[PDB]
Amino acid sequence: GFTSKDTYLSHFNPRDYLEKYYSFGSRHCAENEILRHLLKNLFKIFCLGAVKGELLIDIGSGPTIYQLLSACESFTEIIVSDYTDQNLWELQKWLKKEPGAFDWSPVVTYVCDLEGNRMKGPEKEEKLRRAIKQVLKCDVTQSQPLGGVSLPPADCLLSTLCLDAACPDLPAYRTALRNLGSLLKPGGFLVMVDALKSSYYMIGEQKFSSLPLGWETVRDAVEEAGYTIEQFEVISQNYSSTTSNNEGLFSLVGRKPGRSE
Ligand SMILES: Nc1ncnc2c1ncn2[C@@H]1O[C@H](CSCC[C@H](N)C(=O)O)[C@@H](O)[C@H]1O
Ligand SMILES: C[n+]1cccc(C(N)=O)c1
Repeated sequence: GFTSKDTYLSHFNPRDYLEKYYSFGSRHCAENEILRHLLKNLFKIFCLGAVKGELLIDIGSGPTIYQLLSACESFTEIIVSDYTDQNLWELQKWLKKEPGAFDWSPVVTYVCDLEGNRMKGPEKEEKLRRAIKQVLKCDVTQSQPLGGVSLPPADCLLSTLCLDAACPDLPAYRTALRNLGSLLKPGGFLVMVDALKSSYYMIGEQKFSSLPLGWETVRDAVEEAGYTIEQFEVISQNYSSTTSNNEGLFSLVGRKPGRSE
């Protein structure tokens, strides 16, 4: 049935994932086009609006940092987290500037271009490394997703391409949303990106399930979780044939309501 979290542990190859989706090279052209659009939207979200603060927690980061490049302009501290241990190790290779770490330069350069070339690649990378304070295990399915570690409430919760993969059905998706809210202060921002109407994605021969949700369904689930949707955009691009069956992606910004009861 739907991919279990133990299948992630035993099947998810971080370096392979990065090469296939985030190399930003001459192949995987559909994946490149989506990446371009994601970077554009994340730039708008984090640089052009009021999504700023002290602490941002990224949920289901996997081995990627593309989703944090504009964010580090607006947040002093970033916590990254994922369920899959090997993803966390891959991330650490890059954070620690190790030989054989994934080459993020073409992505970094693109983001720097988007932001008006106020800094160069090396400076942007240093800024993000400094911003990333913790690399933690997380499980979105749990009432306490970070295992109940003592952390201040976040000003922003970010999650990219995670919830659809981690939730077998809409009731589970609703639960994951509730679980995430436990980490966010009232007035805080929820920034989410995910595939639309996708029931699977591939990493080579390895297949991983996805919950196919249309944009209206995502809207309704987020609103019913209490969030005022401040921004919502659809990315009309599709992943490569046989790589996924998605029809576009979305990005959104929600604000958690003030405390009442
Ligand atoms: N129950 C769960 N809790 C937290 N993360 C989970 C999870 N189940 C799967 N994941 C993670 O969801 C990720 C999907 S791949 C997404 C990676 C990255 N955020 C990007 O934008 O490309 C994987 O890293 C996987 O480890
Ligand atoms: C590229 N990618 C990564 C994670 C999830 C998906 C999807 N839910 O279809 C796609």
